[PDB]
Amino acid sequence: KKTACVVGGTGFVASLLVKLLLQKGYAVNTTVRDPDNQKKVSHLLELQELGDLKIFRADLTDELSFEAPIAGCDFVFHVATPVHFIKPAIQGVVNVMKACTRAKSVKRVILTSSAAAVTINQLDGTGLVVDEKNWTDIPPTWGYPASKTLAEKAAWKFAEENNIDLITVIPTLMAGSSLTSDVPSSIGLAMSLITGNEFLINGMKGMQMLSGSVSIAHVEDVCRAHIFVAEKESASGRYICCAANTSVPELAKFLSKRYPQYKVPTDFGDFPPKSKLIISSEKLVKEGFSFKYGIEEIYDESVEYFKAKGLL
Ligand SMILES: [Cl-]
Repeated sequence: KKTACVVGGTGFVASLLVKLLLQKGYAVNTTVRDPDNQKKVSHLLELQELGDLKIFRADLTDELSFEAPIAGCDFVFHVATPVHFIKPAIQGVVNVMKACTRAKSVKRVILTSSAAAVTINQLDGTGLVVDEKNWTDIPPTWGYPASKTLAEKAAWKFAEENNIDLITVIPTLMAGSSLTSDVPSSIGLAMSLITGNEFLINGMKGMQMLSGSVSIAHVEDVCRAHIFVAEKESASGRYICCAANTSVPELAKFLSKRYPQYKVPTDFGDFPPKSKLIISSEKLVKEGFSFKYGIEEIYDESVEYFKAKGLL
């Protein structure tokens, strides 16, 4: 039986990964900052039924915290840029990876890092000063998916210097459903054209602009891609993971028609109807990975998830 460590198992990407590794027959160790917070870890507890799951207290600042959950594991998965519901992240990454240098069992470290995820978190912010023209004439920084965060740049140099086999996976706007109690922000952004939430619609516009694109994947495709590049020995480097590319206005038309039951706005004025960028997942697809979910499917599950959360 093989063992994998997933850091920060209460996250959106990380909890689903734990689940999928359990179903694939891995034993899984996961770390949470405080396991006694029973509301926070409830979904992890539920995963114990699926198999050999062990939950360790560990802290990203610490770096002696990681020796125990990582002991005996073949793979260590860490999400650097988790989705909400910089110097900390850089430091977490080096710290997990330092621990990994001492654990001779570790075959590969798999890091989740997206400059887009940082922008997505910031786009759904607080204290935004809104006026009469602000709300149309659209703080968040640039989130081009192909850009390397400093966290990521750190990992590659550390890996280069310490003979660690590192792979990075680069997701963009993730939707579908979550195992977490709170709704991840990414799903809110994605589902804004359906809820009609103008604030998060403005978010999606901001993303087209600051990310150069409106690209999307089901979180479950993103998690399977992590397991795939872990297991496939000749895999290397970085892997962008997204299923579909679009623009907000092109997307809104698509969803208008697929979901006539909902008041989907289609008139965007002179807002750019083509994005500057198309984000390609061809490298991942050529390694042998197939996406199980297309845009139709990403939205159905998200809709059903939003219903059950009483948001539709
Ligand atoms: Cl996440």
